[PDB]
Amino acid sequence: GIIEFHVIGNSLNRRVLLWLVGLQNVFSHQLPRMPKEYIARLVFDPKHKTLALIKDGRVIGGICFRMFPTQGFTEIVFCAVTSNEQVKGYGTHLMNHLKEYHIKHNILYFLTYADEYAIGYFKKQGFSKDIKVPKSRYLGYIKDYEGATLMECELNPRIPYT
Amino acid sequence: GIIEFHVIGNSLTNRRVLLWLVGLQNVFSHQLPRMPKEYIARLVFDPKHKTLALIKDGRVIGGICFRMFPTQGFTEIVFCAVTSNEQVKGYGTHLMNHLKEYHIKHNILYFLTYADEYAIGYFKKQGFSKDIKVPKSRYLGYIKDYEGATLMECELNPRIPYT
Amino acid sequence: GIIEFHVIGNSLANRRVLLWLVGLQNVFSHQLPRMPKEYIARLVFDPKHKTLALIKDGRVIGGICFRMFPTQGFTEIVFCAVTSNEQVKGYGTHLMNHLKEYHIKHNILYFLTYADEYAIGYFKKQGFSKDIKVPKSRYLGYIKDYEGATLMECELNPRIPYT
Amino acid sequence: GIIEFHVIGNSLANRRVLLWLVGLQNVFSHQLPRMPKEYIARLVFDPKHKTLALIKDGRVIGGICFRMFPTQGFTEIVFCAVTSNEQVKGYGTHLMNHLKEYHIKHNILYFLTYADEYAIGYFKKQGFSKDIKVPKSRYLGYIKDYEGATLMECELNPRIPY
Amino acid sequence: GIIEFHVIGNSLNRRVLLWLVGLQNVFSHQLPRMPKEYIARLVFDPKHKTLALIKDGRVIGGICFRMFPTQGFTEIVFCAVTSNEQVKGYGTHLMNHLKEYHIKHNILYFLTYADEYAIGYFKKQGFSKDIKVPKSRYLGYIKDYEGATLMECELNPRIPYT
Amino acid sequence: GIIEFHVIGNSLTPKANRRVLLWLVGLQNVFSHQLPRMPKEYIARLVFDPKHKTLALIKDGRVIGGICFRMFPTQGFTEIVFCAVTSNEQVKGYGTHLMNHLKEYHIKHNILYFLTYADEYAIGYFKKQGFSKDIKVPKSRYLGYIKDYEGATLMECELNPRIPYT
Amino acid sequence: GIIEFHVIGNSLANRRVLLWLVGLQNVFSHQLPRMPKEYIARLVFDPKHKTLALIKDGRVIGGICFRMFPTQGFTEIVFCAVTSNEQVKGYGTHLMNHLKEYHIKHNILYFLTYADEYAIGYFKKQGFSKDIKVPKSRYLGYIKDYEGATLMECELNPRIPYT
Amino acid sequence: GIIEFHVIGNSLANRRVLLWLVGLQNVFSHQLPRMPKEYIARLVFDPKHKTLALIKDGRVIGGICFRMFPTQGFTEIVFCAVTSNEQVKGYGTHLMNHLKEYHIKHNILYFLTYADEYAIGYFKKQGFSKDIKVPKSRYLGYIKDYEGATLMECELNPRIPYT
Ligand SMILES: CCCC(=O)SCCNC(=O)CCNC(=O)[C@H](O)C(C)(C)COP(=O)(O)OP(=O)(O)OC[C@H]1O[C@@H](n2cnc3c(N)ncnc32)[C@H](O)[C@@H]1OP(=O)(O)O
Ligand SMILES: CCCC(=O)SCCNC(=O)CCNC(=O)[C@H](O)C(C)(C)COP(=O)(O)OP(=O)(O)OC[C@H]1O[C@@H](n2cnc3c(N)ncnc32)[C@H](O)[C@@H]1OP(=O)(O)O
Ligand SMILES: CCCC(=O)SCCNC(=O)CCNC(=O)[C@H](O)C(C)(C)COP(=O)(O)OP(=O)(O)OC[C@H]1O[C@@H](n2cnc3c(N)ncnc32)[C@H](O)[C@@H]1OP(=O)(O)O
Ligand SMILES: CCCC(=O)SCCNC(=O)CCNC(=O)[C@H](O)C(C)(C)COP(=O)(O)OP(=O)(O)OC[C@H]1O[C@@H](n2cnc3c(N)ncnc32)[C@H](O)[C@@H]1OP(=O)(O)O
Ligand SMILES: CCCC(=O)SCCNC(=O)CCNC(=O)[C@H](O)C(C)(C)COP(=O)(O)OP(=O)(O)OC[C@H]1O[C@@H](n2cnc3c(N)ncnc32)[C@H](O)[C@@H]1OP(=O)(O)O
Ligand SMILES: CCCC(=O)SCCNC(=O)CCNC(=O)[C@H](O)C(C)(C)COP(=O)(O)OP(=O)(O)OC[C@H]1O[C@@H](n2cnc3c(N)ncnc32)[C@H](O)[C@@H]1OP(=O)(O)O
Ligand SMILES: CCCC(=O)SCCNC(=O)CCNC(=O)[C@H](O)C(C)(C)COP(=O)(O)OP(=O)(O)OC[C@H]1O[C@@H](n2cnc3c(N)ncnc32)[C@H](O)[C@@H]1OP(=O)(O)O
Ligand SMILES: CCCC(=O)SCCNC(=O)CCNC(=O)[C@H](O)C(C)(C)COP(=O)(O)OP(=O)(O)OC[C@H]1O[C@@H](n2cnc3c(N)ncnc32)[C@H](O)[C@@H]1OP(=O)(O)O
Repeated sequence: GIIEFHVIGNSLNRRVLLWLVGLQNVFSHQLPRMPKEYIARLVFDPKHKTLALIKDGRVIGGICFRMFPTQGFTEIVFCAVTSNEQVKGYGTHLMNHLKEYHIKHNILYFLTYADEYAIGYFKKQGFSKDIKVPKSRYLGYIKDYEGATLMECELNPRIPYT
Repeated sequence: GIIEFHVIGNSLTNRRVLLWLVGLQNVFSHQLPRMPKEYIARLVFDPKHKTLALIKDGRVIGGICFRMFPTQGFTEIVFCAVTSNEQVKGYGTHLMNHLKEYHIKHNILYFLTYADEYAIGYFKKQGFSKDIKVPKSRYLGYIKDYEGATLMECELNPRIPYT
Repeated sequence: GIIEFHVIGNSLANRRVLLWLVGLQNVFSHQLPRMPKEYIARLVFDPKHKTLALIKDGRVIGGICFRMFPTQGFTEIVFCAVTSNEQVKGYGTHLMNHLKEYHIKHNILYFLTYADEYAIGYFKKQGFSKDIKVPKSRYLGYIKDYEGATLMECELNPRIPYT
Repeated sequence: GIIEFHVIGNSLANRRVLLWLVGLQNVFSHQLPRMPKEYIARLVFDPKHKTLALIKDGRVIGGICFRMFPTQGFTEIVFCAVTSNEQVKGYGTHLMNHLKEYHIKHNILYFLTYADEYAIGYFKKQGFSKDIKVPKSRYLGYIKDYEGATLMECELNPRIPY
Repeated sequence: GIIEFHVIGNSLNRRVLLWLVGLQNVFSHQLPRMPKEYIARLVFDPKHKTLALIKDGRVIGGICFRMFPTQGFTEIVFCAVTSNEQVKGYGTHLMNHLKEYHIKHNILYFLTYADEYAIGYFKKQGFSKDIKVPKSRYLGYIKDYEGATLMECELNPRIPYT
Repeated sequence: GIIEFHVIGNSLTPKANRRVLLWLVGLQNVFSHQLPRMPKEYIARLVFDPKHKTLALIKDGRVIGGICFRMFPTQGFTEIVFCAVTSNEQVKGYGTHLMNHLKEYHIKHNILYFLTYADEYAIGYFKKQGFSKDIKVPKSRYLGYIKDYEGATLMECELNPRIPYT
Repeated sequence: GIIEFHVIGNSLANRRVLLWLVGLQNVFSHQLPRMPKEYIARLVFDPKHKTLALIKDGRVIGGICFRMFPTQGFTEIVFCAVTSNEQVKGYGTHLMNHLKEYHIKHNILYFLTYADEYAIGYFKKQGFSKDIKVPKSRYLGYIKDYEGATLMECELNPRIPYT
Repeated sequence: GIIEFHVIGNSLANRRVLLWLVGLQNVFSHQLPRMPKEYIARLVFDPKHKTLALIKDGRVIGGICFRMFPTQGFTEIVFCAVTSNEQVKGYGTHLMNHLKEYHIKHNILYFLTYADEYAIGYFKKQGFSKDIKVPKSRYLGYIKDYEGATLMECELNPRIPYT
C-alpha cells in the first residue's frame, strides 16, 4: 500500500496529533519496559520530533529523536516497527530516511543506548560501540539508561541514504 | 493541616505569590543564619530563579529554591529549609521528591548543589553523591561556587514516579 | 569634590552620555598611549560594550570598560584608567569595587582580563589571579587575546558587599 | 581587471549576492569534481556557513567557504578553490590571507581543515601543520570528519587593530 | 525511483533554491558552450520558469522557458537531461508536461534556437523549421543566436499531452 | 415564449452567482451536444475562462443557445468560439438574433472585427451572418492569439459602428 | 471675443465640461448631418476619446474629437468642425495646430484619419498626405475604414513650434 | 578624478538630480547647437525618458539620453554628448558600454538611433550598423524619422560582459 515517511512533532492539526497518539501507542506496545506516561510526555514534547512510517494512513511505527545541534549529534529515543510488519525491511528504511534527514541538517552523529535485545539492529544500521563523541558533549543531554550500551553512528554527508 | 506544593517565582510579567516569596526568604534566612538576608532576597526574587513552596494552612513552612540551567542540562539547588518546629517530620523529603518530579517533566535529570558538613547527610538521604558526573566545564561559572563546601550531585530516573 | 559612578554605554545616547563616552575615550587613550585611538573608540562606542564612568565635579576622570558575556558566565575587562593627576588616590580601587558590586547584582561572578607589565600589580591588588578557573573552552572565541600579556581572573563572592 | 574580496552568505533579497553564491558553488564543484554538487550547493547556501569570495571583473574566480565556530575557538575551512585559468597566480594565497585578516578581527585564532593528497602542499604553504593543538573534544562532532584525508591546523597570531 | 515534475522559479524557499542550483548545474554541464553565469542569470531571473524533472529528490533535468503572453508564444531557453539518464524518454516527457502546462495557460506556440546537435530532438517534439509566427512578433524578444536554427512548435489545446 | 439575451461570464473578481453559474453549465452542455467533435473538457475550460464571455439566449429561464466569444481589445478584434442553438429551436432565426445582438454589443465596445474558424458544415451560417473568407486583419495581428484549427476556413466579419444592429 | 482651447473628455465629471461635451456633440452632428447623431454622442462621450474644444467667449464653436492609440504610436482624428458663422476665419487651422502641439508633448507624432470628399482640402492644407507611412498592420481595425473615404496621414516634427 | 555613472530622469525630483538634469540639458544643447534647446529640455525632463549621466568630480561632463520602449523590444538612443574638453578620451565609449550593460539586465537587446553625419563614425565604433534587423512596423512612428538622418542599429549580446 501507500507507504510514506513524515517527520512530525508537537509544535510551539488533527491528522498530526492522531499520528502522534498512534506513535505513542506503537512505542508503548513494542517497548513494554518504557512507562506509557513517559513515552507520551517525550513524544508530545516540542523539542522532540518523530519520523513516522505511515502504511495506508495508519501508523506502523517510526523513530523518535531529539536533535542537539549545539552538540553536533542527535539522540535516538524510541524505535519500533509494529509487530505484524517487522522483518520486512521497514526498520532499515526508517533509519535511512532518518540519516537522509540529518544529512540535509548538517548533523552527522547519532547517539543511542541499546538493550541486549536490540543492540544487533543498531550494529546492522551502522552503529558502533566505539563512542568517538566526547563524554563531555552528551552527558546530561541524552537520557542515560544505566545497564544499556551507548552506541554511535557517524553519517557521511556525501552518500545518498535515500 | 492542609499541605500545598507550588512552584513560584518573581516572573518579570500576583499577591498571594509575592508574600509567599517573602515567607520563603524569611524561612531561608532564619534557617540559614550564615546567608546574608540581602543575598537570599536577591536570589529568591531574581526571575531566572524558581521556588518550590511548601504551605501548611496558608503559611509558608519550607521550600527548595533552585535555578534551572536547561542549556547546561542541570539544575542548581540554591536553598533548602524546613522551619524549626516542622523539621524531622518528612517534609524535607517530600519537597525533594516533588522537586524531582517537576524536573523530570521538564526533562532535566541532574541536580548540582553545595553542602556544608551539616547538610551533606541530608542530601545523601535524598540520594546525592559526592561523585560529580557533570563536567566542570559545564557548571563552573554558572553555579554559585562555595569554596569550603562539598559539591553534591543527584541523577534522576525519568522512568520513575517520585510523587 | 562631588564624585559619582555611572554605568553608561551606547545603545539604539544623551548629550550628557555622548560627551561622557568621548571623555572616557580620551582618558583611555591618554593613559593607554600604545592602544590605537580608533580601536578604543570602536569599543567604547560599541553597543555590547558598557562602561562604568567615574565623574568628578561633572568631568570624566576615570572608568573601566567591559563586555558582559552572561551566556558564558564571565565579564571581560577591556580598559581601565584614571587620569594622570588623580592616580594613587584610591580612585582605581573604588572603580573596581563598584564594578564588582554591579556584577554581583547580575549574577556574573567572574572577571577575565589581560595585564601587561604596567598593570598586573594593579590587578593583583584587586584580587586577580593568574590561575584561571574558567574553562579555556568558555572564553577562547570571545575575548580578544593580547598575546604577550598575562591572562588573569577575578572570582567574586556575591555574599559580601564591595561598596 | 579590478579584484574584489567579499565575505557573503545566505541569510534572510540581493540578486548580486545570490548569483555570486552560484558562481562560488560552480567554481567549487568544478575544481572539486569528486564532491557531490548537491553537497557543495547545500553548504554554500547554508546560513551558518560564510564564504570569502574573490571577484575579477564582476564574475567569481575563487573563494574560500568556511564555518566559524566561535564557541569552540576555531573556524572550519570547508571549500577552497581558485578557477583553473587563474591558478598559480598567488590568487589562492590572497584568499587565505584575507581570511586570516577577517578572522583576527573576530578573535578566532585557529583554522581546522582536512586535506587529501592533491591539496596538502598548498595548506602547508599557507602555514598549516598536522600538529593539531585544538583538543579533540573542542572540534570532534563539529567539523565534517573525512576519514582518509589529513586533519591540518593553522594557528593565527592575534593583532590589535590599527 | 520516485519521479516528479515541478514548474518552479525565482519569485521576487530553500528546497526551490537548491533546485534551481541543481538545474543551473545540469544546464551548464550538458551545454558546455553556454557561459555558466549566463545560465545562472536566466534561471534565477524572475520572469523565467524552469520545469524540473526530480528523480527521487535530486534534479535530473528540466526545461527553462520564458512565457511571453503578450506575444502569444513561449521561448524555450534550456533543455538538458543529465548524462546517465539520457535516451530513456525523460526528455520527451519533459516537453510533454511543458506542452500540457502551456495548453492550460492559452499559449500555443513554442520558439527556440537549436544547433545541429539538437535539431533532431526538437524535430521529434513536433518542432518545425517553418516559422509561422511573424518575425515582428518574436525578433528582439527571444534571444537570437547567430548560427542556430529557429524552430517552432504549435500545440493543439484539444489534445491531452500527459 | 419569453426570450432574453445576457452577456455573462466567469467573472473572477465578483462571485458569479448561482443563476450565472447554472447558465454557464447549461451553455457548456448545449455547446458540447451541438459540437460533438469538440472535447467537452475543452468546452468547459473555455466557457469558464475569465477572459471569455458568452451571449446567452434564454427562453423561459432555460438556456437554448449561445455565442461564446473572446475579446482581444489590444489586437482590435474578437474571436468567435462556440455557436449553438439547441436542436428543437434551430431554424427559427435564433442563430441570427444572437449574432446581431453580438455585433451590436461590440460596436459599443469599439471592437469592429470578428474572426472565426469554420469547417464546411458551418461556413454557410457565417456567410449568412456576413463573414468572408477574405481576411483583412493581418496575420501578425491574430496568429497565436486565436485558437487555430487546421482544416477550418478562417473567416472574418467587419462591423459598421454607424449601423444599429438590434 | 475671448478664445480658449481645452482638451476635455468624459473621464473616470464637471458641469462646465459636461455642457461643453454636449455643445460639441451638437456642432459635430449639425455640421455632419449624414452621421447618426447617436453615433457622434457615443464617441464624444466615450472615455477613450477626447475633444480639443474651441471655446469662443464662453460658447462652444467647434473642436476636434480624437482617439489616442499610444500603443500604436498614432492618434485618430475622428470629427472636425467649426460652427457655420465662424468658418473661414482660420479657426479650423488653429484647432489643428493646438492639436499638433498637444501630441508633440505626448510623444505621438502621427495622425490618421478617414476623410470624406468634402474634407480632403482641409486636411491637405493642414499638412495631411494620402501617402501613408504607417504600416497597415499598425492601424487596421483600430480606426474604422469607411467605404468611399480617403485615409490621410500627417507626420509631426517634435522640433517645430506648432502654436 | 572620481567618475560616476547615474541613470537619472524626471519621475513625474531631488536637487542633486535636478541640477544634473539641467547640466545635461546644457551639455547636449551646447554640443548640438542646431537643435532647439526647448526640445532638448522637453525630452531630458520627460518622464518616459532617462539619461545616463557621466559625473566627473561633482559635475556633468556628458551622458546618453535614451528612451526604453519595452513593449516594442528596443531602446531609442536620443542624445549622446561629452563636454568638449573631455572628448576623445574614451568617455563616450564607457558611456555606451555602461548603457549596454544596463539594457542586458532588462532584456532589451536592440538599440535604434537616427544618427547625423557627424555622429556616424562614433556609433560605428560602438557596434552600430546601417543594416536594420528590427521590422519597420516595430519602430516607425515610435521614434522620429528626421529627414537626412541615418537609421542605425545595435544588437546587444547578453552572454558577454560589457563593463
Ligand atoms: C533503550 C531505547 C533505545 C531505542 O531507541 S529502542 C531499541 C530498539 N527497539 C525495539 O527493539 C522495539 C521492538 N522492535 C522493533 O520494533 C523492530 O524489530 C525494530 C528493532 C525497530 C526493527 O524493525 P524491523 O522492520 O523489524 O527490521 P528490518 O526488517 O528492517 O530488519 C533489520 C535487520 O536487523 C536485524 N536485527 C537485529 N536485531 C534485531 C531486532 N532486535 N529486531 C529486529 N531486527 C533485528 C534483523 O535480522 C533484520 O534483518 P537482516 O538480518 O538485516 O536481514
Ligand atoms: C550552600 C548551602 C545551599 C543549600 O543547598 S541549603 C542546605 C540545607 N539547609 C539546611 O539544612 C538548613 C536548615 N535545615 C533544615 O531545616 C532540615 O534539617 C532540612 C535539611 C531542611 C530537612 O528538613 P526536614 O523536614 O527536617 O527533613 P526530613 O524530615 O525529611 O528528614 C531527613 C532525614 O535525613 C536525616 N538526616 C541526616 N542528616 C540530616 C540533616 N543534616 N538534616 C536533615 N536530615 C538529616 C534525618 O535523620 C531525617 O530522617 P531519616 O534518617 O531519613 O529517617
Ligand atoms: C590590555 C587591556 C588594557 C587595560 O585596561 S590594562 C591597563 C590598566 N590601565 C593602565 O595602566 C592605565 C594607566 N594607569 C591608570 O590609570 C592607573 O594607574 C590604574 C592602574 C588604572 C589605577 O588607577 P589608580 O587611581 O592609581 O588606582 P589606586 O589609587 O587604587 O592605586 C591603588 C594601588 O595600586 C597599586 N598599584 C600597583 N601597580 C599599579 C599600577 N600599575 N597602577 C596603579 N596602581 C598600582 C598602587 O601601589 C596602590 O597600592 P595600595 O592600594 O595603596 O597598596
Ligand atoms: C576539504 C577541506 C578543504 C580542502 O582541503 S579543499 C582542497 C583544496 N582545493 C583544491 O585543491 C581545488 C583545486 N585547486 C585549487 O583550487 C588551487 O590550486 C588551490 C589549491 C586553491 C591553490 O590556489 P592557487 O591560487 O592556485 O595557488 P597560489 O597561486 O596562491 O600558489 C600557492 C603556492 O602553493 C604551491 N602549492 C603546493 N601544492 C599546491 C597545490 N596542490 N595546489 C596549488 N598550489 C600548491 C604552489 O607551488 C604555489 O607556490 P608559491 O608559494 O607561489 O611559490
Ligand atoms: C541554444 C539553447 C536552446 C535549447 O533549448 S537547449 C537544446 C538541448 N540541449 C541538449 O540537448 C544538450 C544535452 N542533451 C540532452 O540533455 C538530452 O539528450 C535531450 C536533448 C534534452 C533529450 O533528452 P533525452 O532524455 O535524452 O530524450 P529522449 O530519451 O526522450 O529521446 C527522445 C529521442 O530524441 C532523439 N534524439 C535526437 N537527437 C537527440 C539528442 N541529441 N539527444 C537525445 N535524444 C535525441 C533520440 O533518438 C531519442 O530516442 P528515439 O528517437 O525515441 O529512439
Ligand atoms: C470551430 C468552431 C467555430 C464556431 O464558432 S461553431 C460553428 C456553428 N455551430 C454549429 O455548426 C453547430 C450547431 N448548429 C447550430 O446550433 C445552429 O444551426 C447554428 C449554426 C448556430 C445556426 O443557428 P439557427 O438558429 O438554426 O440559425 P437561423 O435560424 O438564424 O438561420 C437558419 C438559416 O441558416 C441557413 N444556413 C446555412 N448554412 C447553415 C449552417 N451551417 N448551419 C445553420 N444554418 C445554416 C439555413 O438554410 C437557414 O436559412 P435562412 O437564413 O433562414 O434563410
Ligand atoms: C476628422 C474627420 C471629421 C469628418 O467627418 S470630416 C472633417 C471636416 N468637417 C467639415 O467640413 C464639416 C463642417 N466644416 C467645418 O467645420 C470647416 O469647414 C472645417 C473643415 C472644420 C474647417 O474649419 P474652418 O474654420 O472653416 O477652417 P480655416 O478657416 O482654418 O480654413 C482652412 C482652409 O481649408 C480650406 N479647405 C479646402 N477644402 C475644404 C473643405 N472642404 N472644407 C473646409 N475647408 C476647406 C479652405 O478653403 C480654407 O482656406 P484655404 O483656401 O485652404 O487657405
Ligand atoms: C543620434 C543621437 C543624437 C546625435 O545626433 S549624437 C551626435 C554626437 N556628437 C555630439 O554629440 C557632439 C560631438 N561629440 C561628442 O560629444 C563625442 O565625440 C561623442 C560622439 C559623444 C563620443 O564620445 P568621446 O568621449 O568624445 O569619444 P570616445 O573617446 O569615447 O570614442 C572616440 C573614438 O571613436 C572614433 N570616432 C570616429 N568618429 C567619431 C566621432 N565623430 N566622434 C567621436 N569618436 C569618433 C575615433 O576613432 C575615436 O578613437 P578612440 O576609440 O578614442 O581610440
